[PDB]
Amino acid sequence: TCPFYKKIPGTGFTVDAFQYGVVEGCTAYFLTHFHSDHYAGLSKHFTFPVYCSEITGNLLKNKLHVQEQYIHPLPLDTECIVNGVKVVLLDANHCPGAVMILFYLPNGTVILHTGDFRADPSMERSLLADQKVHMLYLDTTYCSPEYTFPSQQEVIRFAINTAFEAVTLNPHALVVCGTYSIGKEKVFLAIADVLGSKVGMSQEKYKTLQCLNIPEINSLITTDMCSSLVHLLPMMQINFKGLQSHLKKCGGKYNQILAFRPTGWTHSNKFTRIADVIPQTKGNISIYGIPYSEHSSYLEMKRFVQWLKPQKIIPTVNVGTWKSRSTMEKYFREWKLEAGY
Ligand code: NI
Repeated sequence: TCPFYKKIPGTGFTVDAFQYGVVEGCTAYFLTHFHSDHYAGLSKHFTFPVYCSEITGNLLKNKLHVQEQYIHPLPLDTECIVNGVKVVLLDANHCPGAVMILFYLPNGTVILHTGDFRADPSMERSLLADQKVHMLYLDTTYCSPEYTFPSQQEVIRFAINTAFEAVTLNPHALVVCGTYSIGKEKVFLAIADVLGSKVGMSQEKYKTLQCLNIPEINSLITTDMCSSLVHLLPMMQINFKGLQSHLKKCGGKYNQILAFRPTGWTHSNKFTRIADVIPQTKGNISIYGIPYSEHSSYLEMKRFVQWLKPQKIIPTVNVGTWKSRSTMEKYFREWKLEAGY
């Protein structure tokens, strides 16, 4: 049954709560973003009202075949009413169409649900500034001090300079970028732009990208593998084996691959600065592991919560073991001591 942490007290609302069948007392289902753990259970057979961003609504319609009559898209940074309750959607700095939701409760309580987010100081100057937030439902994916990572921009700059060099040294080289769902599109679009190329990809992935309201999108992507010097493949195919195989299917247009695997965090974040990164090479194939995260580092999360000063915190990630629950509680206590709220 639907956990307490996916229900908003005093409303008929749930968030990201689609895998329990019909939730008793829910008059509206909110969806923060289009990742499968969050939308799990939604299909053409769903017949209740779903609220979400415009981008998320395009993906539900076109990828999950949710009928249009049940989809209610809302604009961002805009005061809206849903079943008698004032709400605002804000940009979550996560994947395309990902949102945080501010609910203004009839009793005067204000609740912020972050969805999945990567905290940034620009959120300290949004509509969140205007009033006191009482409860925070927090994306706690990396809530532990060992989780450090560079900025998105540092990683992108590295990937650009690395690709430009390789293809200038060898213009018959091919750049490949791993992907598995939406997110991290900036990695491949930024590289394709420095090389002055479109990005080539499968039909399925091209369709997904067409849902994301990217301006000038038709000038940036293609299914033509032969005209194109950046290709996308699934993350699991980014190994020497799978890259050699792919190279054999471009029709003798390229003789080399440089590939990127933008991953979350792994054990080599503690030591290696982005400037120190070197690839694994086998013959005419090179693979770079780059830590491109769409979730808050420990320090980014701590700063955000210390600025916001919520009266109560409810975690939404790593909540299934008592050990994680207990550990996260200890960090929230500390954060509250040190900042005095
Ligand atoms: Ni996500």
